[PDB]
Amino acid sequence: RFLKVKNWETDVVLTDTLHLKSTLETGCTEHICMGSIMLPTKDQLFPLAKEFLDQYYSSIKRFGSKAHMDRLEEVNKEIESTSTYQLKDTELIYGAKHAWRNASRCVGRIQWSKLQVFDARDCTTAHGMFNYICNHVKYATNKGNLRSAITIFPQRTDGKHDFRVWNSQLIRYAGYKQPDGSTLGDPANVQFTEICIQQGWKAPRGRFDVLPLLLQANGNDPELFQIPPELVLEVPIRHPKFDWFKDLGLKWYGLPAVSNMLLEIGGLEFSACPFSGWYMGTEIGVRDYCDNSRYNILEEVAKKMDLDMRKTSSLWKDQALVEINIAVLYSFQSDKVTIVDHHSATESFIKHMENEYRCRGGCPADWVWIVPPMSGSITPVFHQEMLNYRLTPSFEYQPDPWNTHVW
Amino acid sequence: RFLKVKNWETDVVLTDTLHLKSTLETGCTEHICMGSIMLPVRTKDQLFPLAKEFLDQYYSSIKRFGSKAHMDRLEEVNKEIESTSTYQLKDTELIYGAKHAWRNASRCVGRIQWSKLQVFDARDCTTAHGMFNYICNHVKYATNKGNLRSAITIFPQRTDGKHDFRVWNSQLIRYAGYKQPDGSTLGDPANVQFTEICIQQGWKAPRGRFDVLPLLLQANGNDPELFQIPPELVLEVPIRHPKFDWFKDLGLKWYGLPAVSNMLLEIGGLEFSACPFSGWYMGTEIGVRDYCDNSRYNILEEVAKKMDLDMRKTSSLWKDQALVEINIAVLYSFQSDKVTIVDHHSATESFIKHMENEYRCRGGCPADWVWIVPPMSGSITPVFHQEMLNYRLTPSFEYQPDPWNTHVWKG
Ligand code: HEM
Ligand code: HEM
Ligand SMILES: N#Cc1ccc(CCNCc2ccc3ccc(N)nc3c2)cc1
Ligand SMILES: N#Cc1ccc(CCNCc2ccc3ccc(N)nc3c2)cc1
Ligand SMILES: C[C@H](O)[C@H](O)[C@H]1CNc2nc(N)[nH]c(=O)c2N1
Ligand SMILES: C[C@H](O)[C@H](O)[C@H]1CNc2nc(N)[nH]c(=O)c2N1
Ligand SMILES: [Zn+2]
Repeated sequence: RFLKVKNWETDVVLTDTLHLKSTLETGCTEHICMGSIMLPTKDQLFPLAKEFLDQYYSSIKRFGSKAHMDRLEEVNKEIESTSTYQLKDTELIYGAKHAWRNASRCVGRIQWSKLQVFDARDCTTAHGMFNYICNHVKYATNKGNLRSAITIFPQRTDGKHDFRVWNSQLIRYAGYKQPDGSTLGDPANVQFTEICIQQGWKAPRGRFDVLPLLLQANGNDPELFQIPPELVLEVPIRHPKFDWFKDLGLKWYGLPAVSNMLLEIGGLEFSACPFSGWYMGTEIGVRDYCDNSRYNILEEVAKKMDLDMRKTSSLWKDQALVEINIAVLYSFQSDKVTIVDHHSATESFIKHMENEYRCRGGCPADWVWIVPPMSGSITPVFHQEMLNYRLTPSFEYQPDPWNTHVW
Repeated sequence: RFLKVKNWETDVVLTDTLHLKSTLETGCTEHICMGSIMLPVRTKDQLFPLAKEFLDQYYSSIKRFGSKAHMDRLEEVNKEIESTSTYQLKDTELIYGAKHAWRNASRCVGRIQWSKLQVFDARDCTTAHGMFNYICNHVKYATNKGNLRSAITIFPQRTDGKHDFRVWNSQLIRYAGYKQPDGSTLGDPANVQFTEICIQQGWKAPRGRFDVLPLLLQANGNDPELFQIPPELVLEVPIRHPKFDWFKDLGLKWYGLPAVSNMLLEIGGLEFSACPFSGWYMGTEIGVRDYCDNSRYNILEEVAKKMDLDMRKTSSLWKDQALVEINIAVLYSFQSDKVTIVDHHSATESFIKHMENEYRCRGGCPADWVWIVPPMSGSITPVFHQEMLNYRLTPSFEYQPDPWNTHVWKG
């Protein structure tokens, strides 16, 4: 019941007690581990509120205070009357930071306490949402000196008045299916790119077209908005040794801003809560650029390097993968946009784990997601045992709004 | 209860029914996943169901389930258990058992080969010298002058746990490690503890960077004895790089035959505590882990210097760059010397096919993603994108404590 985790490179052992706080379920059982599976009312509401307020008031050293009981009382009365309740600004901020803190798949969590929270609960319209989102983007981008941020739209009520951002990220490239049978642009976004077209977007049908925003307010139908291009910071990708690399025509955007997740705090659900930090290089260089069902550029790059692609054993894919990832880091650094390599990031996370075990009693971590998609065992996290479990407040996945939406 | 796994690169969806035949525990609960944890004297009471379960499986596989020979065998085993407190496996059952233990090894990427396994029955063995002889033969057969053949040699099963056969080496062939007075380590740091034991037992260490360890063999619960594998049986490969001529001067080599000797083989409730087995290497085992783990030979820096990479910033990915060339060199050297080896692309691609085949013919394939995914270039291999389900089937290979921690010394 008190669990130990070992780092096999350093022999450092940490003891986990935080997992006993855990509430939600993992998908695993005594008979079967599902560690690699991608996706495993008033009476309900009050204990959830209570649990949250308990940890909030504990966090500020007023556990068992009059203010605690008063707030508990006040929220309790409000649930009985209104069937929901509203978070104080302080509670909202604490909740959002802690959702990030609890995100077991996030390697960047050492930054968790430095998050700018934008309260957009006064928003009533998609135009309003757009304004809030442009402000988020400009603030977080900060001319390339990225600052982590979250914008929080009104909470779910009866689920027929949901605020949703239909985009998966605020900034993403379109995907079009060709008559050639192939795919131009980002294959991951073909379906959404269609829905933008079905709703009226004029696609430029290019390789790297910034998608328009599809914004849903108060359960109404979604609307299109173009992010001012001046607010979309992008980085042309060159290699510091290969002059021909610039001719590949690649670029990426500086701001990773996930917009389709569900934020849960004290039993309350925020279905529209776009957040942003900054990239780890492998996200673009390894996954975005080299995944087969994505931009899939390995072959072309390999050819330009004139590698022996006859046999897999030449490790040409591995060679190319490295150089591509060099270029990404080099380009972002050269243009002064915040980015972190997989070595620096995983090393930070180890320090963060140690901080969390020391100061909190543990840290939930999904090894399958924390270990980078390249050079796994030369990063310290590979050798680090981790315990995965679900703490609240949390970020959760939710269905895509088109499968749900009653038009 | 049906269970679906998804490949997110191909959208291929597979349905697992095999997990229903699972008994052993994962270490996981509904409240916690221990998927990345490295490591999460039996009574006749608990022994017969295990025998029956095994024999039921065996006789199904040969399509004689419920036959008179099936029934008689259960009867025979039953009586032999209640008379002698244990039972002996037929040769056929032993072979079936060994192959299925490999087939069930969720952490093994090489399982496409599971049905090709040369089983050596060493259950008539009684002494350490006898173990040495069996092991020498295993090494010669499996090596086959570079054309490696998978094999396992199986020594007598545990009885009262006081007469265990154990091979004290973690692998039949492995390099010594020597801790120096200055804190540095000469040779393989992973083997410092075992090296020290050998030396204590009388081994005269050459004290070099690549000294092949002696065998330390324990028969029938007696104190272990030292033997030297004939050098002419130990196939080694000098590591050079196809374009970098200085790479040879690093002085690296490795042995050809990966042969794990410290695991426990469970078949029908019986425990085989000495069952060394061997296949062939995936390149990354040597080029990534053995050479590049900070706690192993740790050659990244010296290699990086020789390539003249920017080693001042990690964001140059000098480590990633040097890792690739080293792994190229390992593969190149083995292929050049015609010693069997497989790259991580080939191996993982084969595993996917094996896994799909297992789902179709067997109803599932238990697999440990954390272990199956190679330690470099993870997502450019197809296994990264494959959801897997991990669970325990018997027969199986299990870990067991190191014998020096448990052994009762005779003197
Ligand atoms: C500031 C620098 C940050 C870095 C370097 C970073 C790094 C990462 C990386 C590499 C992943 C894996 C994502 C993937 O492979 O698709 C991830 C996941 C995640 N991150 Fe972070 N992150 C940062 C900031 C943030 C912030 C500000 C939040 C929220 C407030 C956050 C919440 C999450 C969540 C919930 C996941 C899980 C993603 C999922 O389940 O789909 N991260 N992070
Ligand atoms: C024929 C070529 C083979 C290849 C390429 C191969 C590949 C591998 C690799 C790369 C690992 C991971 C080991 C590590 O990283 O420490 C592994 C694990 C394992 N293999 Fe295979 N293998 C082969 C044959 C065999 C055979 C013949 C057996 C037994 C009859 C076997 C049983 C196992 C078991 C039980 C593990 C788990 C290791 C552990 O838990 O420590 N493999 N294999
Ligand atoms: N199909 C699919 C499919 C693929 C990936 C994911 C998870 C994507 N998470 C992206 C994500 C989330 C948060 C992040 C925070 C920071 C950062 N640099 N990248 C981040 C990236 C889900 C479904
Ligand atoms: N400390 C430690 C520690 C390090 C490694 C392991 C597991 C090692 N597994 C080695 C292993 C086992 C079976 C194999 C089969 C074939 C092959 N090529 N390599 C194989 C390699 C456990 C504890
Ligand atoms: C099948 C497997 O769960 C899937 O490919 C996971 C593996 N680990 C990952 N890790 C990160 N960081 N991001 C991912 O998308 C994935 N995908
Ligand atoms: C802590 C973690 O489970 C440990 O480093 C594992 C990770 N995956 C592995 N995978 C393989 N094949 N071999 C290993 O030794 C390990 N080590
Ligand atoms: Zn699990």
